[PDB]
Amino acid sequence: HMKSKLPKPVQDLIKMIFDVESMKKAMVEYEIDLQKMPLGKLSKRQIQAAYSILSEVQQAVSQGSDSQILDLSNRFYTLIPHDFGMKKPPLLNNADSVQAKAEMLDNLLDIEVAYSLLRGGSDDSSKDPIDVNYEKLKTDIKVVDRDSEEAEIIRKYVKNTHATTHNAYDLEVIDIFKIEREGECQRYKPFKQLHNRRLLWHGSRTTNFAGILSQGLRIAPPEAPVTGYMFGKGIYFADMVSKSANYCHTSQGDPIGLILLGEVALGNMYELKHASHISKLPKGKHSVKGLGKTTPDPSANISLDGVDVPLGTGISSGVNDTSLLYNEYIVYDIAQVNLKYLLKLKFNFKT
Ligand SMILES: CCCN1CCN(C(=O)c2cc(Cn3c(=O)[nH]c(=O)c4ccccc43)ccc2F)CC1=O
Repeated sequence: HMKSKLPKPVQDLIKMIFDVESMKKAMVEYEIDLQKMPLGKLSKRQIQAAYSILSEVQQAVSQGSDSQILDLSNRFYTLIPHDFGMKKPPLLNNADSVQAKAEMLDNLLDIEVAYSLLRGGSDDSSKDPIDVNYEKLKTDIKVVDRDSEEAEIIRKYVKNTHATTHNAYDLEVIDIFKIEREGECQRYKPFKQLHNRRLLWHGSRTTNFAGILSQGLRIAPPEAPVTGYMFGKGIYFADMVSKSANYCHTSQGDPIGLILLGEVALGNMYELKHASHISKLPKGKHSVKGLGKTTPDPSANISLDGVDVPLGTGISSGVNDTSLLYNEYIVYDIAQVNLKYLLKLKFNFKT
């Protein structure tokens, strides 16, 4: 084939995110039986139906029996086959079970998008599959120059906001990409001048990124159990890089991760200390801020293309009896996010 003119960093990004074996590896990490639910038999209606049963399990837990729970639990495993041999699988009888399974289904949604791009489309041997898969993302991806100002600011954001409690690893930035999802700037127009626009982190596993770049960061569907998400069903960001980087789920056996920086239109924040599984914001609010005990030093906020970058070292916020060690930001309308960068990260595990 004609060999692809894309920058090498862009080619390795495309290799990573469309890797079929990585998708499978993620699935067996969630204890899915690939013999019964292979990557190709995954579909949206199966994932949604599973979400609903998980909403049934949520209902039965909120009103307290291991007798009547058993039936709902089994119905879940019926829709998403798990790898337990001749079994009796573990009972899904608590809030932790619901959170953990909702998170798995979130990932399956993104994996199904990635695989549907791969199996949709055309076959032409004379094109480099790298170029072919790139086009499927409908996302302009450029390499940001190491010596630019934007690169310096980004590396400082990474350098300054790694929490002491996440010190089992550190981060080097391998590549910085500037990204522009088709139509996202247009979608963002209503919020582009809103106050309190902040450049924030969103980490995810590499097997979700094809989904993210083609479909954007998204709201979990109606069927998903609201109780599975600490501040309900929205799009979550952090101001501490390590808090987001934990969601990459890197390890000693695959240490390269991907993390986003999005411009988030937060406006009037509904400030919370503890879990609130809301399905709408109070009138007049545009976002939830989950209040951390620690925050980037607000005096070291810097501006990048008119957007605040909270890149100060972590200090005490002053908030007292909070569930959150660090800040968290949630929006509930997809149009409040404009994705700006994508970093490839090297994780040095010190353990
Ligand atoms: C439903 C499609 C896939 N999906 C999964 C849900 N989602 C989220 O942003 C989300 C993400 C998380 C977990 N999470 C996360 O995965 N990455 C983060 O950087 C993060 C930062 C602060 C708090 C949570 C974070 C929890 C609940 C969520 F709703 C956006 C999203 O598009």
